[PDB]
Amino acid sequence: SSMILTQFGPFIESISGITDQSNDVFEDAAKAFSMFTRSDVYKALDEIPFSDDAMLPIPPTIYTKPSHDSYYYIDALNRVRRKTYQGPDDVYVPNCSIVELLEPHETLTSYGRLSEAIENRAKDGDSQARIATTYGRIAESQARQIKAPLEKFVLALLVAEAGGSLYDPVLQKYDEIPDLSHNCPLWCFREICRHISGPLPDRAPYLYLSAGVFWLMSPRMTSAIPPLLSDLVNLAILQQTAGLDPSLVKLGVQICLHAAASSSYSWFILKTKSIFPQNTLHSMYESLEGGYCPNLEWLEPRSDYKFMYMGVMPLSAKYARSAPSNDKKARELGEKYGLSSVVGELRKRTKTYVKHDFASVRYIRDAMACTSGIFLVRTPTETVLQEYTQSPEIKVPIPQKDWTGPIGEIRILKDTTSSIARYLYRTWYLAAARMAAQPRTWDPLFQAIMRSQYVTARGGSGAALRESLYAINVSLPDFKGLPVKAATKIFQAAQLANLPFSHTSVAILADTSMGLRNQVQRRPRSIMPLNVPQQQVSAPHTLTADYINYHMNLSPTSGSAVIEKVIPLGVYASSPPNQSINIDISACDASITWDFFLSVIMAAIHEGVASSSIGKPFMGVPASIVNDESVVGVRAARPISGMQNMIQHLSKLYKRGFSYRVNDSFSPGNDFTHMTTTFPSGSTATSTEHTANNSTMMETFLTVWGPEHTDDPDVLRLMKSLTIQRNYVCQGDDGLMIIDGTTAGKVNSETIQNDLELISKYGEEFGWKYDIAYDGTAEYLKLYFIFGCRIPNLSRHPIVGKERANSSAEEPWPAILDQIMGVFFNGVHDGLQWQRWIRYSWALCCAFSRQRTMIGESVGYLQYPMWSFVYWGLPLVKAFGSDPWIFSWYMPTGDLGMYSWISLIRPLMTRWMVANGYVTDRCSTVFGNADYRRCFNELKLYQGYYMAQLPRNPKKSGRAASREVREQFTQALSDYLMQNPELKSRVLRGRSEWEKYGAGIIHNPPSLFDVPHKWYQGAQEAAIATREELAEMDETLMRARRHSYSSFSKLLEAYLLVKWRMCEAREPSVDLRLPLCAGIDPLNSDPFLKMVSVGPMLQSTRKYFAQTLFMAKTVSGLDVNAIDSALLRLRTLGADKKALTAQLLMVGLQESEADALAGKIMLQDVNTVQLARVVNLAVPDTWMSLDFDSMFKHHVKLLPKDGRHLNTDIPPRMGWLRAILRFLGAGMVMTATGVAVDIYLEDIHGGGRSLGQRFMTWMRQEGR
RNA sequence: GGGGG
RNA sequence: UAGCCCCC
Ligand SMILES: Nc1ccn([C@@H]2O[C@H](COP(=O)(O)OP(=O)(O)OP(=O)(O)O)C[C@H]2O)c(=O)n1
Ligand SMILES: Nc1ccn([C@@H]2O[C@H](COP(=O)(O)OP(=O)(O)OP(=O)(O)O)C[C@H]2O)c(=O)n1
Ligand SMILES: Nc1ccn([C@@H]2O[C@H](COP(=O)(O)OP(=O)(O)OP(=O)(O)O)C[C@H]2O)c(=O)n1
Ligand SMILES: [Mn+2]
Ligand SMILES: [Mn+2]
Repeated sequence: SSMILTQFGPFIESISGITDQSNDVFEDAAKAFSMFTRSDVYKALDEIPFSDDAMLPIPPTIYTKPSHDSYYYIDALNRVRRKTYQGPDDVYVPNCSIVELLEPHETLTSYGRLSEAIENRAKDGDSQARIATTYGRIAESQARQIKAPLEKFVLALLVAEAGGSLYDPVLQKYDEIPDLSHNCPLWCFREICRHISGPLPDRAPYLYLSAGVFWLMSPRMTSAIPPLLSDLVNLAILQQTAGLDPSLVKLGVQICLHAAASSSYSWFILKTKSIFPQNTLHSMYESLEGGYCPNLEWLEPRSDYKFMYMGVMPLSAKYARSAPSNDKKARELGEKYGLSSVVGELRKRTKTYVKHDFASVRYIRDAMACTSGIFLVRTPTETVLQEYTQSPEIKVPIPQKDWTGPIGEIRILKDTTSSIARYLYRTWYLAAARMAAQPRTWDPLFQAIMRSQYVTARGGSGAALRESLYAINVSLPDFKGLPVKAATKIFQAAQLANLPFSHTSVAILADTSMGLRNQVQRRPRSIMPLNVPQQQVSAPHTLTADYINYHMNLSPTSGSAVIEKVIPLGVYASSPPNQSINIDISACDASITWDFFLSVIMAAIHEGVASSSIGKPFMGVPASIVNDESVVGVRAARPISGMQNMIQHLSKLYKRGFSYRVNDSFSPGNDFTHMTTTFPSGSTATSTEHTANNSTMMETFLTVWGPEHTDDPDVLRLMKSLTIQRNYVCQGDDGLMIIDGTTAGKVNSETIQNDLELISKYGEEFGWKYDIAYDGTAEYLKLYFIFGCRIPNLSRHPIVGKERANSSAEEPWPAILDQIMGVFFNGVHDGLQWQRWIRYSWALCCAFSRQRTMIGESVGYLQYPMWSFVYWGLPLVKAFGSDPWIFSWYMPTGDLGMYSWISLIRPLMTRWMVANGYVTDRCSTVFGNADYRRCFNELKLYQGYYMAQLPRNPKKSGRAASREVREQFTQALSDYLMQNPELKSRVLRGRSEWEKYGAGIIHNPPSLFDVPHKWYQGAQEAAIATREELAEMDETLMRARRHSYSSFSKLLEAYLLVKWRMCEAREPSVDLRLPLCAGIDPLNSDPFLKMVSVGPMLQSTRKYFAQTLFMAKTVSGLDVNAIDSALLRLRTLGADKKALTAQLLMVGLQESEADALAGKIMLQDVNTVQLARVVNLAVPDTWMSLDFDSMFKHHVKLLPKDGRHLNTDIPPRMGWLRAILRFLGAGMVMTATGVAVDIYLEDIHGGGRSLGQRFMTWMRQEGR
């Protein structure tokens, strides 16, 4: 460690709280990181005096592996395939030798790539050559699922840990996290690699590059080493930063060693991934003596997902695990995969926890951080053949006799059907009618928003559409000469803009291109990039599904994103007396087929939508005639609406199936079109659709089936007390059945077990295999809960991991920084040990802050000052002679955050600056007599500040665009959007109205007329950048670094005029013995103190924020937050109502709605959060898990502590100031380490009035 | 672009 | 060729 100490000495102390941070030391540390050679990191690793406890037997078979050749074969269709041995799952990358297939690299003679000879033979068509190429390309792919070379993360860890234990400012003692000599993962990493390199001078087992992966030419290297090493590094970092129990961590290493010792690392990982969760989380408290859990009340209406904390629920034996024991299956699993030693140890330790508390949840969390974090990989061919093959077993089909004769592509489900489909059909029919009945549905704007949803910069099987169209002699415009990417639905929209639906209808049946996605702890999933006409025609399906979800059930719309996964719901559901069943449906997409679901859904919508859609087109789709054969004998023609025409065309596609075009670039010669009946993922209907069926069937079970299939009084009573509107929350195929508890305790476990078994049997009737789980735990949207405590899963957030489905190279340097910041933010949300995490993050950041640049032998270097990271959100450890660790990771981002940390030490800074020569006679309002301008330019604080705000990726705008084709394109886009003259007429009105009442007040008027331009830009910025555009990006960053400044942004200079007084610590908002988030306990002072004093966010963040906008949606391309900001700004700038009415007309509203919302906005008392947007202030993401609403309202006093001040008084017409002022106070409170404190407005330099004018100038100048 | 179903 | 839905 002397190697590390010498090279990063001063920097190490700067990030350990011992010495101040300085850009000079930081940049040198950066240069040192870049000058360190890979092999040096290993040499550094050798310098570590590892303890015996950090060692464990390493399997010799991890090095000696068979040839890959017996693991593959050519199938009947000539595709290269993986040959199974351990089951139908054994389709991943096998653990084999690989050096025999490599050619030494010219220069790195010890490293090699796949023999060019072998690929050439493979390309010629040689079976053996193809097999070898496939293996080589997929093994390479497996090794690319990381963000950057492992050595960088390791070096970072060495540098960070060289600082020793950290002194907690709050607890006033050093932490007791074992040093690296006790880190088993690192030891293994060094040994495994050393053993591989053997006598070779090169210590790296492989090199992650841009030109591709290269393997160390050693007979001991295996295709399984990259994944193994990647798991070890994560575990190594986590043991030091999450303060994980070392003994547990070793268990995680053993599993990984076993995975590398097996015949397939990924496969083995997939089969054993439940070990830690099953033997801890799902086995906790078989016995229970005490502890406390939350006591929440679910407010009304439950749909708001709003809860209120009511105290603590004392625990006792009464609440011990009552759910069935998983011991047997868990042990069988361990025995089957050679891990019974691990399962047994976990089972034993889990039993020792008889109290539910911080210690016990941290144990679970720790255990669950040890699961491999690799993104499983297998060839595309394998994913497609495993996911689009299995078909649902409909044990009780809809009788053929129950369908009427056809009505085009659909058949009505006779109302005399005794089938359970009866209910599924009624729900979709009902919702279809109500949806189509809504007036908004027939508003040109609404239909523009819908037509604009799928017009995006992402793909849409562009090539297949062009050819399915060529098949009927219809050639689309090619716009020869435009600098935009052609494979975008945006390009598609422009091509189709001026063609009648009848000419593009065939495209609805065009093939579907391949799209893949790798996941952690899961298998790769195939994706279907539907084309514009396919997405268009899917509208009715999507809208009806949305209507069901918004009006008929209890569901959360989104994908996930911590807190957006409604944390509050899990706390409630998992807290005794309450209990929850974690319902999930396997093979969801493959279970939604025409045989039972789609034929019914298509029918119900087609019919229920009839009367209100009659005699009318929809979203560009015309009405038409179709053959009618409903009645027997009677055969006529039937007029249907455009909406019906859509269902008509969509039904034709759902019936036939999807032609998936598979071009497997990892498997030479594996080109085939696979037909499948599995439901599309890339469809706008997918998510909402599955959510709707989920609740609909659960409703039917609880209302009909269940009751009719049992006479058991308790079960009948239990089911009767459950409602899909009050007790069942779902999204897609995930479900959470919440059984509220009584004073008599919780509902009988045996009665619950009966209900579940019936649900299970119930789904077999229509092809659904319910994955039900009753284990005393709550699991929803990959969020884990036990006894009201959230258990972060560190396993799913691989520090070094990064999904990479395609072969394309990683984005140019700059890009990596956003990823590193994301790694930091995940740690904040996962609750790692704040100091250890912050210090490590500074090391990591520093190690990626420098890049070598080229301009033609013009070898320079791009360096980001430490200050850029602060701007991005990374808190300072110690600066300007301040105490160490005074800054919390809840410090805001950007200007708000800069304001916060600077205000907390304004005086320290001023004093430091003067005592170091930065003095002047001019007395600064913020920094007194400190020559701040000279200081900030020299320290690179201004530089870093501005560099952080520059594009971290090449720009394509400015590419020579031949004006004529450029106008044709944007015209096509315009016609697509402005199809309906009514809409256009609306915007033109807003326009001339704007010139009279709004023009001049603000300069950011959002307008539908901009969309075509924003769409063009999007298609542009989607294309591959050139090396020139790259240089241009660097030059920009480098010019900002050279330039010298005299101030911060106009908004930051304005906030700095405001001063506060931090006062009394707040009282606890929740009980301090209450486990809310594992890892967030008295051992993690700042996070814990913030959680306790500020309080947890007990409402859904989606619901909360939906109340901070006047309009929820708008045409894709415009920014809802932008529209909201313009309206409020106009109001704040004294604009007349007619001006807001004009703004609203320009974004598509009818004059009546426009005038109404405008008049409504004028007289409204706007909330803190919504109002703060007038100046671009947003609630920080890191704050989302806390009760920031309460902080703004009751703990940021705008009235000075000692009464009113002339400067602090808020002018009559400037009440909007209070919202901005609330954010600034909150900033300082949240940025200060420790307990949330009450803060009092102390001063505003030039007074409130002048502050307001200052903000009003910023407002009216945006976009000039 | 980032983090997540 | 590389989809859809969400927090900044
Ligand atoms: N990028 C993504 C990720 C997920 N999904 C959707 O999420 C839904 C279900 O999620 P999973 O549980 O992850 O998919 P399953 O096929 O059901 O996996 P298996 O039963 O193992 O869980 C269906 C799928 O289309 C999606 O459209 N796009
Ligand atoms: N002032 C410097 C010089 C080099 N590098 C880093 O070095 C790496 C590759 O170049 P080297 O071959 O390692 O640089 P050398 O200067 O030739 O090595 P040193 O003096 O020991 O010889 C990439 C580049 O960013 C750097 O960050 N800053
Ligand atoms: N913004 C960037 C990114 C990369 N390059 C050029 O790309 C070439 C090699 O790519 P890298 O592998 O990304 O650069 P290295 O210095 O070899 O190391 P890495 O980015 O970790 O620093 C050399 C470098 O000048 C550049 O000029 N400007
Ligand atoms: Mn599922
Ligand atoms: Mn699921």
